[PDB]
Amino acid sequence: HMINYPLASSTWDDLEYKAIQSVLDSKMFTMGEYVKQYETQFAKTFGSKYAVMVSSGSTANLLMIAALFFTKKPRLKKGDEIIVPAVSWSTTYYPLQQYGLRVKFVDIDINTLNIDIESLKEAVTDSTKAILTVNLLGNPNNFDEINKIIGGRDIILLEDNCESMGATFNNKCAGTFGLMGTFSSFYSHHIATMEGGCIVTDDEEIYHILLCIRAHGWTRNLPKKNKVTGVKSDDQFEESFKFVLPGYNVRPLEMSGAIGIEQLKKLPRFISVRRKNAEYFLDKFKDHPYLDVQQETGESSWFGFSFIIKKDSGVIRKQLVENLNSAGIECRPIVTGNFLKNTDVLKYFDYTVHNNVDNAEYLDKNGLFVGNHQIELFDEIDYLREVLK
Amino acid sequence: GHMINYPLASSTWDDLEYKAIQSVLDSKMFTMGEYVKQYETQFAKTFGSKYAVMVSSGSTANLLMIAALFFTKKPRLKKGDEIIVPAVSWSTTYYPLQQYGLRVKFVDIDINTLNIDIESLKEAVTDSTKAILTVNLLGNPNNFDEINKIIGGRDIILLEDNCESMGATFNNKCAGTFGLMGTFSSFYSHHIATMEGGCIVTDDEEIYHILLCIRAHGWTRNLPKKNKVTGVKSDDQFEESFKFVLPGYNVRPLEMSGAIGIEQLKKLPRFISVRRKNAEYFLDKFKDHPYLDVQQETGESSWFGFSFIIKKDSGVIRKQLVENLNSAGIECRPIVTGNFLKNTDVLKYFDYTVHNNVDNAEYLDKNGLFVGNHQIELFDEIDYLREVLK
Ligand SMILES: Cc1ncc(COP(=O)(O)O)c(C(O)O)c1O
Ligand SMILES: Cc1ncc(COP(=O)(O)O)c(C(O)O)c1O
Ligand SMILES: [Mg+2]
Repeated sequence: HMINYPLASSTWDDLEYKAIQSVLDSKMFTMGEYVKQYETQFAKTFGSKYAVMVSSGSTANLLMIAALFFTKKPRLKKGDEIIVPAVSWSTTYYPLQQYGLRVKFVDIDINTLNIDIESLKEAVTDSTKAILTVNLLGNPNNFDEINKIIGGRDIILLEDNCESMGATFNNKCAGTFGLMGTFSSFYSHHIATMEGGCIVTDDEEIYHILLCIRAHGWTRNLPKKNKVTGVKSDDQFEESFKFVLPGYNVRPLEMSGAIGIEQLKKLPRFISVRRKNAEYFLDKFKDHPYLDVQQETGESSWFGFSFIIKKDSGVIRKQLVENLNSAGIECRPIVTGNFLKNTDVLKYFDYTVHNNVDNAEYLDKNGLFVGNHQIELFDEIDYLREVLK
Repeated sequence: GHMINYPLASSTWDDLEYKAIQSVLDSKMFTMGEYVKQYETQFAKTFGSKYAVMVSSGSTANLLMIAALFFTKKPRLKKGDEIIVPAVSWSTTYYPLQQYGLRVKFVDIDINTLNIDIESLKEAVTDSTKAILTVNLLGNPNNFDEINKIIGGRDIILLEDNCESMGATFNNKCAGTFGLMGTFSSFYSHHIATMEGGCIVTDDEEIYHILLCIRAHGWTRNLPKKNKVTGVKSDDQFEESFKFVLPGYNVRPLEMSGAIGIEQLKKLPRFISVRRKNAEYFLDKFKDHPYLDVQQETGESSWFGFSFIIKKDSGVIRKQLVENLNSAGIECRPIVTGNFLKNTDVLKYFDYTVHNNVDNAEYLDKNGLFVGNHQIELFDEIDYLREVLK
């Protein structure tokens, strides 16, 4: 089928192409100046003390988890219990498996698409070591409630903010609530640097650990006085060749950093347009006869538009999809649907399901999603509405 | 702004690579795609392997190489399994082993070749040994014929970290193709450079498909309809496109890297030729050095760079040589990381053992150094080097 209303689009203009050119002219392609400047603007934009740019949102999630094992007083141990929602991207879960964590799956709230608060209440026990929240499709989690659950205990809160860059809750930026928050700059995300991801944090030790684990486990990117090795020697013959933590090579490219700088400047505008489209969309689908929309928490950055076929509406997903496609509208499942359906990969995990994941299953069979862009889509929205009659 | 008479590194690019970048820009398709696929094809063809998988770095190539072994239908490796490694290599040759819960057995190197000591290897191999991860150091291949005699038909997996020896050959066979898998790096200043980049080669189809899956989200999108991981892919796109079967990563390379890579491979043969011609000259000048030993060549090395080990009982202090090189405008480095076993802090995380001792690695650690080799003639530079190292 020929597609006229696509999920994705370009966020770039001449500015980004000019930024690539500068990099080319510099003849310095390895992670450097631009990446650093990008990191600095990144932390500033979102209201976090530190930011570390990585190769992808997936590698951001990887470093996020790994980091916890390397604190002077390790924050995590093999076998520790971590709670996650049943709907998210695959790379939200893999690192948990890769680090030998015990995973506890919690159902989602069918209206918000986020972790079900009532379920979470019950799922958290004395054994819960961390909670890994995911801000789905631009919609932030209700952190106030989440915080009420933790009730001051020593439970780490983490956020995969790969789909909700720019969302806010209580006037605070999503991604900044947790000990760490991850973002993604892959093609067609709120911003795009070809490939790219970021980790934000306010913790200095964690920040130093990240700088180390991102590139070979060395000390080259650490300050003379750092929280990992304390004080770096002055003998570079020695110093430059020391390895202290079991890391990776997940450095981003300088180009991505330079592009990111341009993208960040435009973010306020992107969020604005996306939010205006959302408004229009909600108005148009307000009392839809057989489709429910996502219920907003705080100020969502509306990554895209989800629809859930109403219970006993007798509407069949398959037809809708055909219908949309035939109409030139691109569509997809809501992320990966119920992650628990992936039995082959789950064989590798040490996990458990809290209660049931009835909502996740429902969504899995009755949900779908269409794109939202940083471009006015009023016409596309009128048409979509027309098609979904 | 360096004021350097003899640099460790240099750029390998010309107008061709720049043109290649322009071409991707124009296409507006930045995510791994056609260029990466062409590159992989050319890559496999160039070294004589059936398959090639481009990754974000040589470090992630290594990672996936180890990871793939846990995912074969009949797992090739399991937690606690013993893997042998030489004591001198890059840090990322080691980490994946740790990350996968393997038991690491460090073996000393040969002080002449700088590769794993064959005699010690003989003694190091037991019935518990499940795999041997060889490293072709500084362009120099391992003697696979001897290694092959050591495995002696037992069921031990041979692997290769070929991140420094792209283009080396042994008995008419390309380094990186000897083991079940071989890794390469296209990072700045390697034989070829694509900003950042890595590759895995293999002749095993099942492994190839496992690699395609774990490189990108553990999904099925990059797998053939009929493949070794899932057998046969559904036609239902809303369904098949969002299915995750293996615990992987996102280590894809950028489409730009593949485009640049295509140009570099063309030049590769010339690069190797120039490096070998520099080496022939270097060797002639240093073969009889009074206090420095050079790398003993095995097969046809690709001479990544030039190593030096101070002769025993020479009365020459490394620190002095370095100082001398530096004032002379000659960049020098330790040999790779030197003795990896000296990194006690990081070792704490490992489940390892040392076979016998690492006396050679310790010697090299304290008495070795390296200067660069490039794809440009260095006659004058070598002459100067010899003058400085009087
Ligand atoms: C929730 C989530 N986490 C991680 C993810 C990955 O980021 P990268 O695509 O940049 O690896 C993604 C992305 O959208 O696929 C995601 O949605
Ligand atoms: C032996 C070895 N393995 C892996 C390595 C890493 O490749 P990347 O730097 O592309 O991650 C390297 C590289 O030279 O640092 C290396 O030497
Ligand atoms: Mg000359």
